[PDB]
Amino acid sequence: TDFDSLSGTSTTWVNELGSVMTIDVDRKGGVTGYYVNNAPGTGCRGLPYDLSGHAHGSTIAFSVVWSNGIADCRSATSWAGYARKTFGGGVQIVTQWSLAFVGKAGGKIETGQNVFTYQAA
Amino acid sequence: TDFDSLSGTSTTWVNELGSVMTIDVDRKGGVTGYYVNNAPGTGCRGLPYDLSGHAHGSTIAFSVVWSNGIADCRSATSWAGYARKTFGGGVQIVTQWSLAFVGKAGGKIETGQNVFTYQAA
Ligand SMILES: O=C(O)CCCC[C@@H]1SC[C@@H]2NC(=O)N[C@@H]21
Ligand SMILES: O=C(O)CCCC[C@@H]1SC[C@@H]2NC(=O)N[C@@H]21
Repeated sequence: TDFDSLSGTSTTWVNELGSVMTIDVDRKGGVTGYYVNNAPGTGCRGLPYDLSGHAHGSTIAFSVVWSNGIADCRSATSWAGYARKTFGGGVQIVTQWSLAFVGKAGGKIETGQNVFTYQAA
Repeated sequence: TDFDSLSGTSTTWVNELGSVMTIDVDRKGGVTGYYVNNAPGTGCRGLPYDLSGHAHGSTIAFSVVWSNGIADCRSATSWAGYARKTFGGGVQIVTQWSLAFVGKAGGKIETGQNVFTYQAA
């Protein structure tokens, strides 16, 4: 049951920093939906943000720009990951992210691991 | 130092590996176009692959699924990066990338840096 199995479904996922995204995969592989950041010590929290990417086979890549006309953290994030089933029936998306912002001293780029865990209705 | 200044413009970018991308940035700051991989020791080379993400201000994040109806590397790369003016009034995109794939051993993710330089026609 790897990514093809989400052709035309909403699915919600949640990471270890509390951030929650709901992604809409279409038959052609295209990902869209909203990302809600709750990672401590960060901006643009508790508000949904347009994400967009593309899943195929066992891999998904997706991107959030942290601007939505409500709060603008002047920065963008992209995740790349692989779907992985968990002991008991569950599934995760293990990912690496990169985060580009620009401040006073010019541009910076943080990177980290993010493991998203399927949540059911 | 602004992707906002790239609206309804198609623009070509190369990086230190010689990979090339043409990106189209709509009025809404949304991003589309082709990526051509040229990285030695990788798959899926010299063929265009769709890319998509969003640009706002001096930050962009975009994503490529490495399947295009020609060659399937069964992997997905996502970049996030800022715009950085160069001497001579040039513009470059500094970027951090994550490439996720399923190999014999299961599920790996590699990361790394990539600088893309604007090439006018
Ligand atoms: O600081 C900002 O510019 C706002 C966005 C912060 C989001 C980062 S993306 C990496 C990490 N994982 C999350 O879910 N949130 C933080
Ligand atoms: O290896 C694969 O499965 C497909 C090719 C990946 C190309 C990578 S993406 C990261 C780096 N940046 C490039 O311009 N090319 C390589």
